[PDB]
Amino acid sequence: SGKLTVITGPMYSGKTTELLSFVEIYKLGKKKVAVFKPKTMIVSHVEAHVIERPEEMRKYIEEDTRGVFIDEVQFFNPSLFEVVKDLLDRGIDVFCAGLDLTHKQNPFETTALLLSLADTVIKKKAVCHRCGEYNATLTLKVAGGEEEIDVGGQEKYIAVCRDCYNTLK
Amino acid sequence: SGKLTVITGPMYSGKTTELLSFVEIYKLGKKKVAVFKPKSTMIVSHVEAHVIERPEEMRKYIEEDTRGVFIDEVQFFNPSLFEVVKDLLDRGIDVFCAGLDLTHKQNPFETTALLLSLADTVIKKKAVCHRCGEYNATLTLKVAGGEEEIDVGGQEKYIAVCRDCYNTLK
Amino acid sequence: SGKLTVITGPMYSGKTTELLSFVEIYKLGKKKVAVFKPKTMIVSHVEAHVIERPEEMRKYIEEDTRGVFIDEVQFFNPSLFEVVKDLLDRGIDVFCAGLDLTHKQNPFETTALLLSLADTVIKKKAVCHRCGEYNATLTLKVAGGEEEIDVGGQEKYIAVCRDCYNTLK
Amino acid sequence: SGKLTVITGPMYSGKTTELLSFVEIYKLGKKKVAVFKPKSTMIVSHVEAHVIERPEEMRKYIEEDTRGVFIDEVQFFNPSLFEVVKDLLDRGIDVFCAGLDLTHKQNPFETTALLLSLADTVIKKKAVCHRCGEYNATLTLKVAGGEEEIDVGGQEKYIAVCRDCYNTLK
Ligand SMILES: Nc1ncnc2c1ncn2[C@@H]1O[C@H](COP(=O)(O)OP(=O)(O)NP(=O)(O)O)[C@@H](O)[C@H]1O
Ligand SMILES: Nc1ncnc2c1ncn2[C@@H]1O[C@H](COP(=O)(O)OP(=O)(O)NP(=O)(O)O)[C@@H](O)[C@H]1O
Ligand SMILES: Nc1ncnc2c1ncn2[C@@H]1O[C@H](COP(=O)(O)OP(=O)(O)O)[C@@H](O)[C@H]1O
Ligand SMILES: Nc1ncnc2c1ncn2[C@@H]1O[C@H](COP(=O)(O)OP(=O)(O)O)[C@@H](O)[C@H]1O
Ligand SMILES: Cc1cn([C@H]2C[C@H](O)[C@@H](COP(=O)(O)O)O2)c(=O)[nH]c1=O
Ligand SMILES: Cc1cn([C@H]2C[C@H](O)[C@@H](COP(=O)(O)O)O2)c(=O)[nH]c1=O
Ligand SMILES: Cc1cn([C@H]2C[C@H](O)[C@@H](CO)O2)c(=O)[nH]c1=O
Ligand SMILES: Cc1cn([C@H]2C[C@H](O)[C@@H](CO)O2)c(=O)[nH]c1=O
Ligand SMILES: [Mg+2]
Ligand SMILES: [Mg+2]
Ligand SMILES: [Mg+2]
Ligand SMILES: [Mg+2]
Ligand SMILES: [Zn+2]
Ligand SMILES: [Zn+2]
Ligand SMILES: [Zn+2]
Ligand SMILES: [Zn+2]
Repeated sequence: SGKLTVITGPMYSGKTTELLSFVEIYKLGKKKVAVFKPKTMIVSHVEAHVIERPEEMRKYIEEDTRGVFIDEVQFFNPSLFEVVKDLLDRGIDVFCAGLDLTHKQNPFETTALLLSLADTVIKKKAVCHRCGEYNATLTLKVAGGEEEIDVGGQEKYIAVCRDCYNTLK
Repeated sequence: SGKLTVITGPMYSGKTTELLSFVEIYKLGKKKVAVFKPKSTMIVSHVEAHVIERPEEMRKYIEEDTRGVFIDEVQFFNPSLFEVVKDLLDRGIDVFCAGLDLTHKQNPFETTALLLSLADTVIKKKAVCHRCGEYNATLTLKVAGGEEEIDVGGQEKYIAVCRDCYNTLK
Repeated sequence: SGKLTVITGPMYSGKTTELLSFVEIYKLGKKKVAVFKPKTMIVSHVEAHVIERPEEMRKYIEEDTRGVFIDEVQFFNPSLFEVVKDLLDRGIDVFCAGLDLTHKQNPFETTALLLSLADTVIKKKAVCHRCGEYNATLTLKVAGGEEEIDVGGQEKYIAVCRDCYNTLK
Repeated sequence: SGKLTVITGPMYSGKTTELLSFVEIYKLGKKKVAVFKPKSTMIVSHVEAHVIERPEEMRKYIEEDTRGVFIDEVQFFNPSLFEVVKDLLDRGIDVFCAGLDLTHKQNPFETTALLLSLADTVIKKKAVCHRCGEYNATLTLKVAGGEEEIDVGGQEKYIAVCRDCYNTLK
């Protein structure tokens, strides 16, 4: 059967970098891959199919696809759980990267569902913006409104450890 | 801050055994622990626990010098457990939670899913597949009783299987 | 091919307990195992063949042996490296537990050689006898002479973290 | 105390890439680092380093506020590296070492073996097997040049293989 590996953690924790490392491993082994991002390059702080609904993946999966790679999974509809389950049942390995928690420390539900299904969970850490320790597990929003769905980078979000998050809040 | 470690996997994967290992570690270090299970008193694998109905009941048993909180069968607790645990971590208390990730129908257990999202560390445990004997079982399959997803029981009702064996047997 | 897993760390770090957990996994799967200790029970703080030389293992390995489990590997002749390599080549998984360092912080050479060969290395920690933190990586000798080969338990050896070791020395 | 992390595996397993990742982590935290390679200056994967012949030469480049020491290609350093590293750990400096565990003939590299024994954490990396394409290569096989076990080189001389493929090709 296919195995599901979920790579999660706060922003800047190396989730996309790890995901791309896995893509490279499959490519080096001459295994066909399909790479997806929500609505073209997967960029760290490769080319992907940009899709809206998880079900669109099926358009781009071939008989000999061995691995499916999905970035920013927190932005996908939770139906991604059942789509992934079906890929695993068909012998296709799946690798997902995404945020575990919003900047308000609420779960991203799609990520949470995938963590449930995962054969392996890799929790990544970032360097804390405040204290410089390699212990950041949260993201804090420093600009924009309070919205939990709000695309952005270092102008809007910083990685912090739990103590620094509580101090700053 | 406290760290949250979530130990998950199918039945018979050693989740409770691992949880009790960490209890032992804290006890050897003369660190105060609080141990909980959902509503008898014995946390026993295939230690004494406070048997509680609701996550909000944990506060009564958490003293000022509690260093670790240990919770088994977390799939059966109300999802309010998420904010309770977050508060403990903010106060510097380490939390260890053991529970099933998936029902026998491969639906997520909500509370476990939420705690996986808050976790600093996730330990996915495997079991031996009842069918092929490999150490690759990640799922539980229900072999007796009804189709119900909430149904307490052991070997008389559930086996651990790998994905391929689960699909084959279904 | 067989895979080699080495479980190492100071005394009281759970190495035998982990080794026995692996034995149980193979037994539950109805896979034949062969279990060895140096010169009858493997006891944590199962029955084993007590042997002197690593080459004696071959007397007790059968065509359908799937796993070989060796405790206290630090006490075996370094020829255990080549014996293990041959088992792996034959498709037999090998699990070794043993101390990485003496109480003088010198390497146990047999363990070191096996760490080199290992597919997976599990470093176990103990609770520090002095500070109570789960950070003990060393063993300190508190009775007996200075000998590095000296069988014993808690009457002779304690597990300590590096800072506590240096403080106590 | 400082902790020692040893990153090992066959060629092309990402050892240097992982080592440089940890360098980056310390640099982002504004922690002083010292980076070494055996005797040009660039540590480059398949950052600037001090190129040194002997482990005893590291002391010159370690300042009072050095937080991390990073060492690549440790298999080529004298086994005296063991006591040098032990001393750094005793002084509170974290050490990260990357190196091969085994020669192409499957003999242990002595210095790597000693550091594996001192390590707090061992990361075994794999490569893609040149023969079967699976992510299961743990060995290096020499495909050109002589039988020598000390022979600097890359893809023109060495491939990564799994155990079964190594045995088959031999
Ligand atoms: N606070 C930080 N900690 C660690 N690395 C950082 C930090 N800020 C920037 N970086 C850089 O970010 C890289 C990781 O980038 P990447 O793999 O894109 O992370 P990510 O987890 O995908 N982030 P995101 O997509 O925003 O949720 C690191 O290798 C660093 O170069
Ligand atoms: N300092 C300590 N830290 C952790 N556990 C300890 C300590 N002292 C005693 N124990 C107990 O020891 C058990 C681990 O025993 P075991 O699996 O035999 O360890 P080991 O690493 O094999 N020791 P050794 O064979 O002496 O090299 C733990 O589960 C505890 O019950
Ligand atoms: N299929 C199986 N795989 C592994 N262990 C099993 C299996 N069936 C029974 N066991 C026994 O169950 C123990 C694990 O029990 P436990 O820690 O209570 O697991 P969990 O809390 O995950 O159900 C094992 O050590 C073993 O003795
Ligand atoms: N057989 C292989 N397996 C994996 N990666 C390989 C292989 N051959 C070449 N590469 C490339 O080598 C990179 C790893 O290089 P590097 O970090 O310098 O490894 P090491 O220091 O272990 O030799 C991979 O990311 C990949 O780009
Ligand atoms: C798989 C599964 C288990 N259970 C119960 C059976 C056990 O009482 C408990 C799991 O025990 P365990 O994870 O310690 O082995 O959960 C359900 O109620 N529904 C399910 O779908
Ligand atoms: C496998 C092997 C590599 N080497 C050299 C080749 C490379 O120069 C270096 C390993 O590089 P790497 O581990 O960064 O890929 O070691 C030997 O000298 N002897 C050997 O047996
Ligand atoms: C932390 C956080 C990030 N994001 C976005 C910012 C980035 O575009 C992406 C993480 O790479 O997710 C949110 O939309 N909500 C959040 O709460
Ligand atoms: C730490 C240490 C333990 N031992 C012995 C004590 C125990 O009998 C065994 C570890 O379980 O190894 C030594 O012989 N030398 C040492 O340096
Ligand atoms: Mg990203
Ligand atoms: Mg249990
Ligand atoms: Mg032992
Ligand atoms: Mg390299
Ligand atoms: Zn911080
Ligand atoms: Zn099976
Ligand atoms: Zn200590
Ligand atoms: Zn191969």
